[PDB]
Amino acid sequence: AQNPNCNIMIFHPTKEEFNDFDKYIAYMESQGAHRAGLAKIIPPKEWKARETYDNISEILIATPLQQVASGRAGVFTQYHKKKKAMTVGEYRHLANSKKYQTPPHQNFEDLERKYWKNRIYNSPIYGADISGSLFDENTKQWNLGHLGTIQDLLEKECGVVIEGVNTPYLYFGMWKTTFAWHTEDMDLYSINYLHLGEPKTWYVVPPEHGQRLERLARELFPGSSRGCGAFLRHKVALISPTVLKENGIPFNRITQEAGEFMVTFPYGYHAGFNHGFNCAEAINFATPRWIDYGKMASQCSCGEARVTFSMDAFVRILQPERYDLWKRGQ
Ligand code: NA
Ligand SMILES: [Zn+2]
Repeated sequence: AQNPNCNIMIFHPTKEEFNDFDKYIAYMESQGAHRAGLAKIIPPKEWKARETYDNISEILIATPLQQVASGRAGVFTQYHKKKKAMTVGEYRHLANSKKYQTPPHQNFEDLERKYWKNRIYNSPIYGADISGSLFDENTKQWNLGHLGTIQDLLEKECGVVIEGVNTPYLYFGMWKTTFAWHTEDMDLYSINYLHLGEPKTWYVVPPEHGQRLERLARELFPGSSRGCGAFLRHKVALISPTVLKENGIPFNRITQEAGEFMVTFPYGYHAGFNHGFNCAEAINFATPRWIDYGKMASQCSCGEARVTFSMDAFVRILQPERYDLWKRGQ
C-alpha cells in the first residue's frame, strides 16, 4: 500500500499533467496522497491564477468575523462575533495595523510557537465564505470556478438529478486567523488556492484515524459533546499540536505559501492558522471515491451547524434515514 505512514505529499505537475484536474487527483491517490488527508500541489512555472492582484481592494467583506477564544492556550473554542462591513482595502489596512500585524519571527516554526502560546489572548478578524472567485476567466487549468459540480458527480455516479449549485468562496485572513478542527460538509474533498499574501499553516489527521481525534475532542470539550454527537461540525474547537502529541493522536503539519494549492481528502480532519494578511479561494468537490464517505458522514442535527441548501440533496439521497432529523436541525 502506498504512503503507509500517511505523510503529507507534495506534487509538482508538469503543464501537461495540469491539463486534467480529475485525472491528476486520481494520480495523486494512486501514490497514496489521500492517506495523509491533505496534499500540496505546486502549479507548473508556466501557470498563473490571474495577471495581477492590483485591483481587489473594492471587494466587500459584508460581515467580517472577530474570532474570540475561550479556554486554555492549547485547548480552546472560538466564537464568531459579527463586525461592520469593510472593503478588502480597509481589511488589509487593519491586518497590517500594530494591533493585528504579524510579530517579528525567525521562521515558520518560531511563528507556530508564538501562535499556540498567544492566540487565545487576541481576537483576530477575518472575512469568511465570501461567494466569489479571483481566477481569471481565461485561466483554463485548475480554475476553482470552472470545476465540475458535486451535483453532476452524484448524477453521473448514482443516476439521480438533484438541485443545487457548487461555487467557490473567498477568505481574507490576518495573523492568528484560525480554522477549527473539521472535515468538509458531507466529508467532501476541498481545494484551497492561496492567491496572495502571507502563509497558512495546516494540521491534518489521516482519514483512517479520524475517530481518534473525535474521541479526544469528546474528552476535551465534554459540554459540547453532550450537546451534539457531531459537535466538530460546529467548527469551533481547537487542539494544539502539543496536546495532540501528548494524547498520541496521529497528525501532520505543513505550511502553504502564496501560489500553492492544498487538497483535503474525504474525512481528513484539518485545522490551521494564517501568518498575516492573505487571500485564499476554496471550493468543495467530489470524485467517485467520495460517494462511500458521503453515505457515512456524521451529521449535526442540533441546529448549530448551518450549511447551504445544496447539502439538503446530499443528505436526502445519500442518507435518507438521517434526513428528517437533520432537516429539523436546519
Ligand atoms: Na476545510
Ligand atoms: Zn450540532
